[PDB]
Amino acid sequence: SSLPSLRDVFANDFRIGAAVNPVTIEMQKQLLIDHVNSITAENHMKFEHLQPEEGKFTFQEADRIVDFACSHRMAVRGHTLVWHNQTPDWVFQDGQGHFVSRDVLLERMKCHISTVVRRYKGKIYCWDVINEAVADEGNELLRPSKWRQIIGDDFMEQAFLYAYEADPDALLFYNDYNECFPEKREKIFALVKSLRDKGIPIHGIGMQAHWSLTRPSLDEIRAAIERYASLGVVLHITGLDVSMFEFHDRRTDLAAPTSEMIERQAERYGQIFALFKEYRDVIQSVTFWGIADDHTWLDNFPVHGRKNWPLLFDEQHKPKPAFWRAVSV
Ligand SMILES: O[C@@H]1[C@@H](O)[C@H](O[C@@H]2CO[C@@H](O[C@@H]3CO[C@@H](O[C@@H]4CO[C@@H](O[C@@H]5CO[C@@H](O[C@@H]6CO[C@H](F)[C@H](O)[C@H]6O)[C@H](O)[C@H]5O)[C@H](O)[C@H]4O)[C@H](O)[C@H]3O)[C@H](O)[C@H]2O)OC[C@H]1O
Repeated sequence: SSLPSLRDVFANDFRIGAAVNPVTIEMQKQLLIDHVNSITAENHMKFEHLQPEEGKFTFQEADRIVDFACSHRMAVRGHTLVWHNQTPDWVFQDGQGHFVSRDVLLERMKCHISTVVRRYKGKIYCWDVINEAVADEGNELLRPSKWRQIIGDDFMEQAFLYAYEADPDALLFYNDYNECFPEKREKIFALVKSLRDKGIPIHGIGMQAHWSLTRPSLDEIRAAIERYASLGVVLHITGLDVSMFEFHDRRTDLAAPTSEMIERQAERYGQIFALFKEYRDVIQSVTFWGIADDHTWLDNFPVHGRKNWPLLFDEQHKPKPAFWRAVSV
């Protein structure tokens, strides 16, 4: 009540978002209403939750998310159309269980993108069209995937063009994680630059920002922002969280964060939002992958069955020390 509202604090800088589903919308309703002006579906706008079988569209959960957002004047980011994960097997198969033609996968991709994007036209202002296509390791530019396998390397071009035709007023994003590690950063840059150079309607890069207390460094975040902004795209931070564990830290028996963890996280969040505010001219939206520590996918990834404390509010929805540093930049 005397607490500052995130969206108001950053009114002149960027929207503040949260990834939700119908359960967490209920469980965290007041936090969302008090703090965010933007909503993303954590799972219920992915392919498997929209077209689980060919011709069977299940919009019910996505609809509730959108209805919530509209009834509280929140923008909506659509997530996500084309991705190597959470896409049912039928998409790539024929009756015989073999892989489909390039042309058949294109028709399925187009049908899906047109049905989904047209339904929410005028309520969803941007879409993560392509998710995580760039390789996370090695020196190949692109990760392997059945989309890429079957269609070829121009599947991303096609997807953006399909999405643009379905709603040409939407901002279309390439979305990815580890976006600030230099070698991956240069792949993302090179990929997006190539698409823009062919006139493909890609308007933005989504920086997932699934970050740790240490990685990436502030200098790596700054360099990535400037590298991407130089392409003329808009930047969204799309899944911000700050894990208490580094990647190598697979501990399962921490029942609570240490006070050192909590303190360093507050500092880390303060520094990060200072950096975001500095680049307010190119960052238009900052979405957390959740909103309070009672729900986070980091509880079970990358270690199943533990607990993480990655967000600005604790499990009782009370502001953490990271909250105070974040709003005071
Ligand atoms: O049934 C369960 C589901 O309910 C649940 O579904 C959902 C899964 O998706 C979640 O939303 C996702 C989360 O964010 C994005 O996907 C993530 C992106 O982060 C990746 O993790 C990175 C892996 O790589 C690490 O880097 C190391 C560096 O060291 C080496 F060089 C290695 O080469 C690298 O591996 C990074 O540190 C990690 O962050 C994940 O692989 C990827 O999945 C999506 O945009 C977004 O949709 C939902 O929240 C969650 O509910 O989970 C699945 C199922 O069990």
